[PDB]
Amino acid sequence: KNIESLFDYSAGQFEFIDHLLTMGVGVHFAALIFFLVVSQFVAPKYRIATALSCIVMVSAGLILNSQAVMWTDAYAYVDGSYQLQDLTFSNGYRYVNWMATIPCLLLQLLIVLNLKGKELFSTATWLILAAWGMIITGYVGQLYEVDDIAQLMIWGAVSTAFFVVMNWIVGTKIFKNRATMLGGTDSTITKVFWLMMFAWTLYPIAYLVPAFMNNADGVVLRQLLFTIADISSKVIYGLMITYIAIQQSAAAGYVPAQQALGRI
Ligand SMILES: *C\C=C(C)/C=C/C=C(C)/C=C/C1=C(C)CCCC1(C)C
Ligand SMILES: CCCCCCCC/C=C\CCCCCCCC(=O)O
Ligand SMILES: CCCCCCCC/C=C\CCCCCCCC(=O)O
Ligand SMILES: [Cl-]
Ligand SMILES: [Cl-]
Repeated sequence: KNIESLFDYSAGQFEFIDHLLTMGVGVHFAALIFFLVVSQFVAPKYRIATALSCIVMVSAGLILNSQAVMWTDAYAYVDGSYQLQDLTFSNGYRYVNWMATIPCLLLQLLIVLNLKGKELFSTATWLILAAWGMIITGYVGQLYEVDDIAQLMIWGAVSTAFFVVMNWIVGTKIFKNRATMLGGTDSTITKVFWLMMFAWTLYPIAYLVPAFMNNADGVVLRQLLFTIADISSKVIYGLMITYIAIQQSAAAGYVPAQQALGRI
């Protein structure tokens, strides 16, 4: 049902996808340890933001590790190339977590934006329904990434509609709550928004490879496209969200944040 199952892979393509995925686990899980140790320097009101990154980290990494083992389970070197065996590989598992890490990333965004109470809950609900819409329509579309390209685009189209609306909610909330943010992070939060827009656009592009490059190299380009999109939407966005939390913590009087920031 997926383009990965259509081709045999050179040893170079197979080894490179395996190393991509394994490199991914390493980063997600090495970042994991960073978000853990620095959480003590984050004020109570922001510490959930760092913790959500830990959840994102382990959510992504467990998936990535699962994909790497499934990659090696599904193919074997036969007659000079890596060929599909009795198990299959697919990316659909990667949408399911997206269902999960995105609430979390939106939520740590909203926390450092100093949203609170009912506006936090009402904003989070709308975002999660809209991010969820993007993901699930997108997921139905790549189900047809072999059998029905026309239904690829239409679902991709529907998902893309959801995408635009979420980034409208996210954008509106950043620029209206820019003013509440402490220690100069009002300048920082706008870079975050643009960082997010870059790596979140990488995924549709990845989604569309079967339509414009339906061959084994396009299978590689996806997994490459996925790796950058993830490193940036999870790991780098995490780190940036964390610097904001610590900086606002220091500006709010949290002495462990003032000391950690001063230590460097
Ligand atoms: C792991 C974290 C994040 C933020 C991943 C996000 C994924 C997307 C923004 C992908 C969206 C899609 C679009 C807009 C249209 C086709 C279907 C996709 C799911 C690939
Ligand atoms: C900031 C995002 C970081 C992404 C790091 C991804 C690592 C990949 C680096 C470049 C790969 C270039 C090597 C070419 C692959 C050879 C493909 C083949 O064997 O046919
Ligand atoms: C298993 C994969 C092989 C590579 C091993 C993992 C290497 C991890 C590489 C560097 C991690 C960089 C992520 C940032 C760590 C937090 C500290 C910081 O940069 O602020
Ligand atoms: Cl506090
Ligand atoms: Cl994830």
